[PDB]
Amino acid sequence: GGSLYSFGL
Repeated sequence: GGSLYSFGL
């Protein structure tokens, strides 16, 4: 996913 950046917390 990576909503925030890459991790997608």
